[PDB]
Amino acid sequence: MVPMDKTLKEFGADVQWDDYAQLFTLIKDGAYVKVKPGAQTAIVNGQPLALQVPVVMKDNKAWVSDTFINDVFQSGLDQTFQVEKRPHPLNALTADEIKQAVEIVKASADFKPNTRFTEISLLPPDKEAVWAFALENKPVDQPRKADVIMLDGKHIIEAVVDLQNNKLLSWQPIKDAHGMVLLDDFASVQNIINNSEEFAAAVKKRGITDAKKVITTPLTVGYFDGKDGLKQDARLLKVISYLDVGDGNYWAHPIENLVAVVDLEQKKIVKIEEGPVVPVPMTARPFDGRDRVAPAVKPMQIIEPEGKNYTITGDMIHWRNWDFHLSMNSRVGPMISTVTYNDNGTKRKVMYEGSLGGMIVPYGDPDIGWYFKAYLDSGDYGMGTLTSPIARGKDAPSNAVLLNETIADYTGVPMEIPRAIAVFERYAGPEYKHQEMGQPNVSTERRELVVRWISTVGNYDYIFDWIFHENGTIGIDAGATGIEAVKGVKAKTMHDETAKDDTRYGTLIDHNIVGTTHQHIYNFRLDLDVDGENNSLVAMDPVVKPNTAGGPRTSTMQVNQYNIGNEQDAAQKFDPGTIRLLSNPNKENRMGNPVSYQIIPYAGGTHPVAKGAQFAPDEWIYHRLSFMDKQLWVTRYHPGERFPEGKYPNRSTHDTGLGQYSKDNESLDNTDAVVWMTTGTTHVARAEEWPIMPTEWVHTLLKPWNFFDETPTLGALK
Amino acid sequence: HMVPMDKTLKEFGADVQWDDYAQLFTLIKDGAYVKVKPGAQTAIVNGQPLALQVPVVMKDNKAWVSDTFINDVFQSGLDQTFQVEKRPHPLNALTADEIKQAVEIVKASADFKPNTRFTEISLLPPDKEAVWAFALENKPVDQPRKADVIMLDGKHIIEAVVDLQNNKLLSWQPIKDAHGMVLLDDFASVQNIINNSEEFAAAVKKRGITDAKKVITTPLTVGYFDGKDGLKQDARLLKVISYLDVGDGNYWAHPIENLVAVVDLEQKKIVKIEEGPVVPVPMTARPFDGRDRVAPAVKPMQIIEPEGKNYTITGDMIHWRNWDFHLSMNSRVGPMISTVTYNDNGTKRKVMYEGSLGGMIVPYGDPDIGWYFKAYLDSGDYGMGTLTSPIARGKDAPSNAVLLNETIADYTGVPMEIPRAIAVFERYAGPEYKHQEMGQPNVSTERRELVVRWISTVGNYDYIFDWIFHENGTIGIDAGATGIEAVKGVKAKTMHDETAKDDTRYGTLIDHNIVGTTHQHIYNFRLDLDVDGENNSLVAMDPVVKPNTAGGPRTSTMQVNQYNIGNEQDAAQKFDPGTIRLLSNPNKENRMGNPVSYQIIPYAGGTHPVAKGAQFAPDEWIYHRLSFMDKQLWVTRYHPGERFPEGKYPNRSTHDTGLGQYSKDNESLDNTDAVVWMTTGTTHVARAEEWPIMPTEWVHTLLKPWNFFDETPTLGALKK
Ligand SMILES: O=CCc1ccccc1
Ligand SMILES: O=CCc1ccccc1
Ligand SMILES: [NH3+]CCc1ccccc1
Ligand SMILES: [Ca+2]
Ligand SMILES: [Ca+2]
Ligand SMILES: [Ca+2]
Ligand SMILES: [Ca+2]
Ligand SMILES: [Cu+2]
Ligand SMILES: [Cu+2]
Repeated sequence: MVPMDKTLKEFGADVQWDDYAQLFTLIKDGAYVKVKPGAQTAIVNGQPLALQVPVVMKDNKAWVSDTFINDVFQSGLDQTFQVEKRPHPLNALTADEIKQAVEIVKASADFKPNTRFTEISLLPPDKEAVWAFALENKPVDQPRKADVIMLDGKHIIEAVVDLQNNKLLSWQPIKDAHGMVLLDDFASVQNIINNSEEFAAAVKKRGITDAKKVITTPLTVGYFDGKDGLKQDARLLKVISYLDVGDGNYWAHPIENLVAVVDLEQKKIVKIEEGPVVPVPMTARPFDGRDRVAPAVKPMQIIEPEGKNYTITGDMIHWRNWDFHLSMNSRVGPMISTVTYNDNGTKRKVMYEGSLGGMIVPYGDPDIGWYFKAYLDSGDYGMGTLTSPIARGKDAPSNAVLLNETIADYTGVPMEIPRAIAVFERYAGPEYKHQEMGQPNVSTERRELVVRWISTVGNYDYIFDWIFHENGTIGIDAGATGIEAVKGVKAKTMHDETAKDDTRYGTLIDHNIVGTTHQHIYNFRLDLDVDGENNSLVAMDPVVKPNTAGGPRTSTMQVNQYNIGNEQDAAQKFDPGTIRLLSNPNKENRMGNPVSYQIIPYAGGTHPVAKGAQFAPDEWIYHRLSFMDKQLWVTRYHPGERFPEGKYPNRSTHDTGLGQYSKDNESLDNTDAVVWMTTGTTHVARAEEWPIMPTEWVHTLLKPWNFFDETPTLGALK
Repeated sequence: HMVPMDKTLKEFGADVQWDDYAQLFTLIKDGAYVKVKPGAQTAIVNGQPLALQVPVVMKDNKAWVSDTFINDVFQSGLDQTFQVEKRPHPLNALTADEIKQAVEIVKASADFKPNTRFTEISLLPPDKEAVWAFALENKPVDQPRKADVIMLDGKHIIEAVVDLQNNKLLSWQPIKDAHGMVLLDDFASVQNIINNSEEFAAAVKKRGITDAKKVITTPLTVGYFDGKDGLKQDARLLKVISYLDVGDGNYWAHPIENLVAVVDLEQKKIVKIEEGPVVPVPMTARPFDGRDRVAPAVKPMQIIEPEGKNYTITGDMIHWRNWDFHLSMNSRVGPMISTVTYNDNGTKRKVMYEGSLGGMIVPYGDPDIGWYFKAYLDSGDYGMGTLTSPIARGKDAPSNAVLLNETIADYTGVPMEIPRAIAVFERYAGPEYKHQEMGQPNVSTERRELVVRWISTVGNYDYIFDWIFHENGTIGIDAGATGIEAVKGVKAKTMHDETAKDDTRYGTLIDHNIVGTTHQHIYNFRLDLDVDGENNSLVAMDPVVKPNTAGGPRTSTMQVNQYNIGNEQDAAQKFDPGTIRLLSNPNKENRMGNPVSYQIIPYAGGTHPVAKGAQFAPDEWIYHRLSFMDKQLWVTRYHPGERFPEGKYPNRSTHDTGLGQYSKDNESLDNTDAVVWMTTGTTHVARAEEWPIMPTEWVHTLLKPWNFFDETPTLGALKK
């Protein structure tokens, strides 16, 4: 025997004891168990299970078999997870493949000693073959291959390896490309600053008595055509510092106007920029509750005693009429693939691949410590790598299923991220309703399947939800929380002398602290295949036109419809008052309308909206990142175009992302299109967001438009 | 004696769950979460033991309970959700008795008439200051309980005021040129007049209908057209749009297009019949109740609170965490949220004195005879409070909701109790905040929102309104729309038919011979916010990109243009979601010296395309009569008599007697009592996914505290 509570909690299961019913309720992900002390059977998701050894009470402490967890949880009565006998072609590289790929490039004579790995991912099989596997069970007759991007010092080398045949296919150095920031670069920066006599001197000057309490942050320096005095060939990082005061929150203690420039290869500071000295805000501002007592709250549980409505086979998720594949990438995180909607027996294509494209958090302060601050969290730091394990019951509801995902770290060693993604179903008000006067009411509840992922890069914590509605709609929400990057200022209140100058580029949220204004810009890459590969982009602008039919009305509500045939015209601002459809000119619904999906880049948000990039068109960040200034983009499908900010955005000199992908202005008529949605916010801070910011959300939507012939949720006809 | 447990508990409205393994019943009803085992001496109510007079008895697999079981258990007191109000709140809606008292008082007047109906019998609002003194200082309102009694004498409106405290009439004032709203009996009146109309039966017959008894009519207001509609302004009229009953339970899918009868109510006769081209009635059965559908298997999902709720309902007042507010029901606009305060570490701070739906409009864009006049002001012309749709437990609201009953007066002055009129429920809404510092213990707290939901159905539309109190001080207000669309009968079956192009010029072909005529949904909310006091000022904050003048590589910087909006005229405006608009209190600042304020966001998102304004040329009468349709933000000086965006008597109104009127004198909005009005709409272009029934579509608005607090509002009580 072994202690229950002790064993079960080590297993991660939740244990509830009801003294009135003499019943134990055990819960973990998809398993919902009920067992009574002394009973010869138990219940798993509503199904009876015979027990070898009943649960026994010993001194008011329950005890169970050392084989209990296995017999009960691995019984088979929990059908949430099913075995995958035939591995899906888009499955992420396994630990063995990650290690095989690293062995292949290490065997090459060109592999240098301290080489690191910026990314080790699956090389995308051809789209057609993948769809054939998902729709026809047809085997992908092409060897699994992996892209292996290496960083040798500061040099990028792209290699391709054949995993099935275990051989190196190509090794290509990438000229003038800088590598993203890697984990070890964080320590270097701190250690380099620590051993800097000059930096220590510069710090002493600014009031810091003990330099060993100085916390550094590794920041990309961008590109300024030399105006920032930085060598374009040197792998650099700028260091903004803070003072650790023991409140567990060094972000509340900026050392303003002090910027160090570090050369990662020479391993030393190559420039110290000093501005006006500003006393360091010292007041303790912890955010972890160490100085708080939470109010008592009555318990709330969301339960599915019979198990979940979804099934997870390997990485394939099935739920209602939806079927899709969920995989992980170290750079962009979750990838939703081969998405189909089972329309009354027939699976129709919706989206081949969808995922975060890229994002950026640029600032609007010109001072020495802020002008270069423009963060590309996924591109320059790797959001998948920095995935934050979900806090069960808090980051996601209590009826959620938490998945572990595996990627490779910067040294090429497999890394398993526990609770990397959350999958959960939720009530979302009534699906539809009609209370005809004096008649029996008609209502059905709405259910949404949410896939949630949280990544934390430095001070921002980002939340992404991929929401599947029963009626065919797909939502993509992005939430932002965490700690704001603040500027140290002399003003304590708005009544102080410097208050006006101190708050020119941001709100005074605390004494001597200003939350510098900035933007949050998310871009989503959506390779939609509306009921097929070949589609077209159609615009429908609701307009007011003069009445020509006669009668009292002087005007009417009509629609201005027209096709958008090329990439340049597809790159546009989005009017939430207009309609934009990706149609399939080859298929129609029962009424003769082209089956389509309505694209809505902006469906709402809790922070002010970013209409475009808050930068003059002559700013370098603006020139480098075109995707910031347009909410909608549509390009021709290409396997190597997956990032809005380009493949190598670190200190880039020009737009290699969506600016490059659409440069050509190719035809978008009846062909394989890829939609990119850009949605952002302009963040002007307030006191309510300090020391920690309450989650703010933005919403996007993809709605079926005449894709079906009627309300998709009425159900199948008898 | 005893009675069957299931049958009885269902009748009672409780969810009954039987667990065969545990030999345990789980009973849920509002704030009561009960557990009882057959043959047990006690039951459990919200985690507390209750001794039963008669234990549950199991007989031949059937449970039986005492005829007192329901009262003993559900009214035991172990469910503390509801508490008795010891001192009646001054804003409490009129009781059944008061309603009856007010009616007896006006019937005591020598002028009262037999056919006299009541459009609205509602509490006459005490002075704002006294009510606030009661809510904050607990000072008694020594002003007499009065009630407004708006009557309809034939077609004439009469406003009377009765003194309930002294049982006496205070005033009786006729209102000239004012038309009364549509009343319940007008519906029956119209259907009856059409049935007795020899001509209409003839008009219908020639349009392919054989049995005129299967014709369903609908009462629509005619609006105002300076006479172009050839309708006498003085008469009380209504236009009739007809449908054929095919037996599928959905007559809306069987329009009799191009046939409109004008009915004169007091005259009880059809005074005009407009006829257009004959169009075959779409006949195909299109039921929406599932009679012809297969019921897909779905596993159970329950949201439970086994120890009771975190909120308390004393009388009509709701207490939840830091929030305190009063909730009442009005027959015209529905739910009214009053005296809303937020407890800031012991001190109750004012937020909103009174908030509610202002009014709404759903105007169409088709010029033809059966549509050109169609523009519904559901609350104003129909009374949404009166047409409240009882909440369907577990479907219209989550299983962990508490359902409230509300009482109003019907058109004959008789007390009316609406069951499950409003739903109150707490809900998980993701993490309140979160920060995972690398290599450190994670920090997260869950977010909880208290939702107050009301649903009203007027004809074919079903509208849902949620008042969302976030624990961090934010207040959300969402509007959801669902129901059945008003379609136009056309000849085309597909877009390939010859008439398709012309048939779809004003709407999408969503079904064979059926077009979903384009239209808008324009909601307006009257929010009398008193940000930490009555005297406030409206402030604008426009984020802007300005040239860099501080040196360095940057050519531009992100700054803010801040200015005050000193008058009502300048406050009436379009809303750019890229800017910031605040209702500040120039007399109070937070710890950093900033004016305590609330950010007003009329547009925070939606699932349908957003209505940028009224889809009408500036020379249309509806546009003229109803100016609130074109601006998303309005701010006026507080006035107890100004409560509707469309005006107090919108039925056939000739000019704007609402927000156009309330702001016509362009008064000062500097450091005075302000009233915020948010207008938010959608332009609805139909699609097949919305027929035969439309999936709920939503629009979101938001009110966020801006420097109202000194730090993250949910950090918790300071330990030192
Ligand atoms: O998120 C922005 C860049 C960054 C990375 C790591 C620590 C602090 C800041
Ligand atoms: O809801 C708007 C006007 C109406 C009322 C009753 C039936 C149909 C339409
Ligand atoms: N060749 C696939 C990678 C691999 C390596 C070792 C064991 C299993 C799988
Ligand atoms: Ca595509
Ligand atoms: Ca291209
Ligand atoms: Ca005024
Ligand atoms: Ca006010
Ligand atoms: Cu921000
Ligand atoms: Cu509509």
